[PDB]
Amino acid sequence: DYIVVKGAREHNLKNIDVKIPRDKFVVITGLSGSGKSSLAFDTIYAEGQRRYVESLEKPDVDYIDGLSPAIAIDQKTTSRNPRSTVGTVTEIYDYLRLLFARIGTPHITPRMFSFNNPYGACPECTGLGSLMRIDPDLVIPDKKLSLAQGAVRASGWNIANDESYARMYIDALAKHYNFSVDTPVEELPPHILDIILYGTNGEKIKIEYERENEKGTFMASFPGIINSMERRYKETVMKQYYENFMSNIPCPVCKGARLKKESLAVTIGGKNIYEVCCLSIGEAKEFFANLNLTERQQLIARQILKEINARLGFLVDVGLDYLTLARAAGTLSGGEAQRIRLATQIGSGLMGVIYILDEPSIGLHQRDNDRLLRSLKKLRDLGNTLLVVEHDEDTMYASDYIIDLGPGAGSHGGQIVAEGTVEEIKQNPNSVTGEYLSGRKKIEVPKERRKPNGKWLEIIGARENNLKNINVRIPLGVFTCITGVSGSGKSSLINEILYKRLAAELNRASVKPGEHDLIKGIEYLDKVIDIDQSPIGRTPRSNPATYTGVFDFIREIFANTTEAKTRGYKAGRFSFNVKGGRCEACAGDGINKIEMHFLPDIYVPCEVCKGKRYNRETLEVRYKGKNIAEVLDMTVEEALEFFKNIPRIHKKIETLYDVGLGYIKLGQSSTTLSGGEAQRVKLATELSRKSTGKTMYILDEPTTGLHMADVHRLVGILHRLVEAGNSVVVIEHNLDVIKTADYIIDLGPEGGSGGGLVVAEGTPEEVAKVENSYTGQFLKKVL
Amino acid sequence: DYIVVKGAREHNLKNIDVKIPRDKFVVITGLSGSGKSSLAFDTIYAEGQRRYVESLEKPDVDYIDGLSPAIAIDQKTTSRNPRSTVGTVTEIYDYLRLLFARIGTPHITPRMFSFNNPYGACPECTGLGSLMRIDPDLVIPDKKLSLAQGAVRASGWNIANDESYARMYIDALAKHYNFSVDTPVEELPPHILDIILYGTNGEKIKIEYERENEKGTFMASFPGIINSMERRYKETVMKQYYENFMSNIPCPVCKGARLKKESLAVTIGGKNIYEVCCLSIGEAKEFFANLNLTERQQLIARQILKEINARLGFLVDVGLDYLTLARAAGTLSGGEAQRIRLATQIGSGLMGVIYILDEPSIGLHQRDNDRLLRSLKKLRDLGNTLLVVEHDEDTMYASDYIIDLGPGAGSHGGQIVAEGTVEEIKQNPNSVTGEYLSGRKKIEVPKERRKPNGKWLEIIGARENNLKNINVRIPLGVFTCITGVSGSGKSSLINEILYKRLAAELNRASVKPGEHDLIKGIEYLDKVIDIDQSPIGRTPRSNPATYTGVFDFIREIFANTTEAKTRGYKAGRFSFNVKGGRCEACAGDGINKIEMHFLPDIYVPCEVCKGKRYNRETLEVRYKGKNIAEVLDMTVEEALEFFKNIPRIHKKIETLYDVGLGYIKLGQSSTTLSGGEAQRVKLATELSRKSTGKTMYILDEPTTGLHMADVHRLVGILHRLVEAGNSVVVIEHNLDVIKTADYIIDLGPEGGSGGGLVVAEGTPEEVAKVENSYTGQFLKKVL
DNA sequence: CTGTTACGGCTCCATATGGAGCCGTAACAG
DNA sequence: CTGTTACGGCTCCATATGGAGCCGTAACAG
Ligand SMILES: Nc1ncnc2c1ncn2[C@@H]1O[C@H](COP(=O)(O)OP(=O)(O)O)[C@@H](O)[C@H]1O
Ligand SMILES: Nc1ncnc2c1ncn2[C@@H]1O[C@H](COP(=O)(O)OP(=O)(O)O)[C@@H](O)[C@H]1O
Ligand SMILES: [Zn+2]
Ligand SMILES: [Zn+2]
Ligand SMILES: [Zn+2]
Ligand SMILES: [Zn+2]
Repeated sequence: DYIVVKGAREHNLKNIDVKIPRDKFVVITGLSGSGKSSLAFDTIYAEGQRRYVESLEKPDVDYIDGLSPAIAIDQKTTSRNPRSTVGTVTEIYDYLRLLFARIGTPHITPRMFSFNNPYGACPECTGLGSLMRIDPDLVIPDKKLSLAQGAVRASGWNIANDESYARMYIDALAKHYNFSVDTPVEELPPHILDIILYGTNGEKIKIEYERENEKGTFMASFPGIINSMERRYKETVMKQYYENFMSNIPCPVCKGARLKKESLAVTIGGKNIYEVCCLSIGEAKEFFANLNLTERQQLIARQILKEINARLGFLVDVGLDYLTLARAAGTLSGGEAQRIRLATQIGSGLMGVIYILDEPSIGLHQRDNDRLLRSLKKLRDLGNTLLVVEHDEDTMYASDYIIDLGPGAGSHGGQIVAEGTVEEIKQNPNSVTGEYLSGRKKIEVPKERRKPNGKWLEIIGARENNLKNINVRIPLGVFTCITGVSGSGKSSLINEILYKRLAAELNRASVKPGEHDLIKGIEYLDKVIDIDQSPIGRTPRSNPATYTGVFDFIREIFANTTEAKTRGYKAGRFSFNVKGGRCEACAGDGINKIEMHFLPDIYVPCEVCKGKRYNRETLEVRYKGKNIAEVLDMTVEEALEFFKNIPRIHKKIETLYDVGLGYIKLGQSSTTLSGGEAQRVKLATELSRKSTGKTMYILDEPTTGLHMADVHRLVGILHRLVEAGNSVVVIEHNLDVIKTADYIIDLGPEGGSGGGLVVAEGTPEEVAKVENSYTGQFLKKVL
Repeated sequence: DYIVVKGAREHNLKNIDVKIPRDKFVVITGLSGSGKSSLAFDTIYAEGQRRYVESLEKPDVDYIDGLSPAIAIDQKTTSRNPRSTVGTVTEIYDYLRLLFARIGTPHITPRMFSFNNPYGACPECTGLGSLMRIDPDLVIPDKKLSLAQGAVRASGWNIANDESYARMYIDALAKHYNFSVDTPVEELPPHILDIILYGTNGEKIKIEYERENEKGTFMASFPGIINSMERRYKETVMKQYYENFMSNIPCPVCKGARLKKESLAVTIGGKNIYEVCCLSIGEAKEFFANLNLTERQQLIARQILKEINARLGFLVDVGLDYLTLARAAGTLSGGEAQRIRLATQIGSGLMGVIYILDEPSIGLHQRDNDRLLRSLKKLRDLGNTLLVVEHDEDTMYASDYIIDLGPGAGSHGGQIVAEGTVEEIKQNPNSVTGEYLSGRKKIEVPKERRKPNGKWLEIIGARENNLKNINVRIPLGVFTCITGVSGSGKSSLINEILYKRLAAELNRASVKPGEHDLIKGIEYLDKVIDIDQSPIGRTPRSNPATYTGVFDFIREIFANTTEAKTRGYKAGRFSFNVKGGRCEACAGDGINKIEMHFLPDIYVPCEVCKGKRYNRETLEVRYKGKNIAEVLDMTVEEALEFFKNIPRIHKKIETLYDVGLGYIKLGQSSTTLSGGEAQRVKLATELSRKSTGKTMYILDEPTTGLHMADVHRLVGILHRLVEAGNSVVVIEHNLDVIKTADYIIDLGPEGGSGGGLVVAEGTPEEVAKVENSYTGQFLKKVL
């Protein structure tokens, strides 16, 4: 009953040997990058998944005894398909179909109650429920411009180059229809434009092909630009491009129900399937509980009503008390999707599986922790084991086994520091997490807080989603934290309104604004910058030294040496993305590709350059006994001491060290960077830039996957940034960040359609005095 | 701790409700087609696999509580890839690589010891170990024939039709090389033929394209027939066609080792990696056990030697004591692959998984049951549960829970007859399996056995595989059973030699014969027929009524009625594969195809014909109150009484009923037929045909997935077939079939390279008197 | 009448070019 | 000297026709 793992050396683990107990609550804690995520995901989950899949990416581990099939729950989601909804994912729609087939009355089979089968799906919308076609205005935004000027901006239909296939198709269509490309689009007859857009509907046409050395003709049909784009979207970066020219509208016949008339006719207690499926989860549970039926109906529907009640109770106990069963699963955030999946797993009944979670209490107010922990304990008691990777102080007190990694990060960290229960790690003298739990070092509350300087941002007519037509004022030049219960609409109010409008007004961005009437004070904000968890770059030619800009200065320093001047090199010669200095064998990528007869291409280190990404001639030049490869393979901590003489590089290196990246090296590929490292890199880049006093910064849950020490360091960095003159607005839930803020805006008083208004606004002391605010009560308790 | 399933209605189950205990040995027993396989595979395994996959084909079941992820072990295998071998599948090659890297001495990393990575794979053969190219003789078997006559018989390169693309390519090549297609291939210059076969190696050539209404020219390169075929095979029915023209040969450099010279240089105790990997499993285990090393080597290699010893012990305990670790996994039978997978799962250490097996004791002699049961019990004790579907009398006595289905088959069967331990089902009066276990009805041994009629089949120079140059004599006109321990070479001796040579001599088949010198007495066998478990047909237009030939007679009977003569129909008008009588809406298929926007095509019953596969005009004709659809939807049991008047149909229907197919209906699609039903259909078809007295029948394990009653019925059918004059040779392991045979040939005395000679031959009484024969000892015990 | 041989018709399965994002470089302004 | 703006070069990701097996049918022989 022990998951014994011996000889674990994946990534930066120093040959650890742990003994995780089975069927007990085990939490893994460590600093950002200490290896807490590697030990779980790269080793244990990978080994379990491989063991199961090979029966029905081997980790670098000697042997693991006692493993079980594992399921990973992470805050990742994709577009998936419009067919899948919340009701389908939660596996409640099937039971609803069974209930409607068994007890529904005409106004009776479970085959026509679903939109996934031809029996009941609406023929007009094919069961999707929203005809997503291509808007003619989006296809040709500039009707005044002629065809030669590039009226058709859609990909795959550009006639800019006469040698392109699209140009040949356009010429063939013009020949068939007796038209001229140079003629203006508006001046062209509407019939010709309609025929070009919608194609010939299979009509036979003559097409002439002209090439550099080949001439001929062939007979075929013209699908049309719109039809070809629709076919490409149906057969499908590309998805986003297709959606950019597509406008979503409800089906004219079914009115978004995505069901046939006969299926919608059957109703239970005066409400059809769509009425039940398009309400709040709490309201639906209340309606189901109060439902009354005859003795025979109760006897024949008990086995379905019990399951429906249990699943709805679990879903509302997880924390989602505002969702709608008809909501499309594509438009779900990471936290909502993760909690939906956790509820589905708790309700399915799977037994004997290792569950590996990724910070379950993400994007969730502190008032719901007492119920999320109960749900997790019920899941554990179902007959499973948990590998919850949690940092919140409220999670450790309700666990059984605590495994703390460290003691540092990167190269320093990786070894198991201390294990045991909460008390043992609390009394352990050499544990950072235990030290913070004991209260030896705590985030001290500020004494004096900044006051607004008379400049305010005004929001008028905020009515997007569930906003109840509220007006808010955000002070400028003072740290601002926007709190609120789950589903209150704060995330919408920020992202879909304020950031979008500011980007449109300042950066000339092209995004759809929110349902906001007017915004006052825009002229006082020179620039707006959004910091997210997305990686800095996807190509291998991007490193935390190139992004920060220190690489250009270091290249200039290398080129200013005596040897470089003697050999007549260039400032940019020592770069791995230009021709002349990089190793020509691998073209500067640093990894060669070898293809086998029946295997995918396997990447191996380059033999000529030995993985240094540079030629021998470039490495010949030495600066203070170090070459370009040695510098690129040196960590920031050593670089701080190495370049103390030159202040231009020293300032940026010190900024990067102060952000908290003193364990990675300047040559790490951007692919290997995680979300936290990317956020820290972006923060360092923003800090390095000169302060203009009119900068707006927006952070969306900055404490995602950060330990308490990382939270303290980020609080210090944010306060230092705010002291420079710029103002930053942060959507936060952690009480540590909230208690050190300057101005707090609270949105409530409940989630979903119940809330959406402003409850309290002002200093934290003022908010703590309001009885009708959970955030105020918690702030009073902390203070 | 109960896998409770309620409301199971998949296939032909009559709403059963069972309670399978957890972590205990559970065996499912029933007649062939009673639903024992459905309840396991279609319901429980499908539900478990779906539940697990949806977390990282919904069964028609209400709800299942307590399920766990399930792994299905079945006697199915594919070509897979040449990379995978027995050593790779068993997951021993990785530990061997680790051992060689850690303790191997030069004559040291685990990266160059594998052929799956560029570090150690042989560059010449790309790590495959056998250069499988296209033989020039196979490409052009008839060099005398000209190009126009069809010299190139390879698919995708035929020039029979001048309008084909291959013909255009051939014409372009002839124009470029100044050659004539009409010229004989032999008379053509060798250089031109070599250039055509191997392509132009990227050389630019001129190609002229001529079509019905399009004329032009283009510049490209000719890949060549051989290169195109090789590329198609690499990028890949099709596999068999590609392998037909490909001859496997060992790599000239590595001599089949598939490793680099440096990797092969390292040796342990005078033997390199290939020497250890190319020996018997028992010999390898003995060599590893006797290996000696220093104290430090023992300390650093204990963790690998222990695992290697344990895995080899498990593999030899399963029953495979003759395999070679270097054997390619493609050339493995169903039983060997299933037992390899079972050994791998027993050794991996997976815990908390439902294991669903498919007759583990398949193709295994009765002497290894006492060890196979021990291995299965060890797997169960590892912390799992088992759903072994077994029929052998030696398996029930070592089980914990017995679930018996029935009481009949098809429509009659499906309900749970009796459950409990072995004693309770034995004392149950209404259980067929319990009745046979108690001994109420048993297969009585014959009193007098047939003697050879002086005609014998002579095998001279049998040396294929492990055969030790033996000569055997098979009597003609008497039932012959070929027994032998696992791996003795009986399967090779039969399939790869006798059947192949007989087919080549009589049916003019084109297969590679075995290593046989000469065969005497071939002229005494007029026809040879092989009966296998393959389905009768794959297309939906094939039924157990069309294959037997009764459908033609029934169509003639329908056309001979008064109404058919009045309306002037045809004899073949009432068929679902011709134009005129079938429902034109679905073109006689009976299922319409509906395609959605983002879903695969979903098959639904045809609306016009309502699933009857016929038009209204055809159904208007009524014969004795029954139409063609009613007849096609009528079971054989009713058809026996219905057509008692006409003897032409009655004979075939009675034969089909006597075979044991009195539960399926004449309209069942061949896709839904299983292996046992296909074998029974083939037996009925062979029995219906007239007896010529010179027919040879070969059966390969006919008792696969048959209950004891089915075994008795098949024994009776085989004896009736033999009494007609024809002789049948059966490879059997079950003692029930063996004890009722007439002539027995025993091959031993061990498996693999140890055996291959003939031990005993003659009547079962004579064989039972030989001390050096396990089959003889078991026959003595039974008798 | 029944079996065999050959042929016709049917269904199923198999086989390079443009856009987005980033890094480097020249020019300009405070 | 430092920040900003515009442009060039590089890498990654996206989009019908023939052969095999079976069923039906005409012709022929015992
Ligand atoms: N695509 C959508 N369609 C309809 N309603 C939506 C959509 N997206 C969000 N909403 C509604 O807007 C609200 C936004 O809440 P949100 O700000 O995401 O809460 P939190 O800040 O806790 O994540 C939700 O209650 C949801 O009901
Ligand atoms: N492709 C092959 N290459 C080398 N040896 C083979 C191959 N196929 C079979 N053999 C050998 O021929 C023997 C045939 O055994 P077989 O009679 O099939 O076993 P069983 O009696 O269990 O059916 C095996 O011992 C095997 O070692
Ligand atoms: Zn519709
Ligand atoms: Zn290189
Ligand atoms: Zn080789
Ligand atoms: Zn039809």
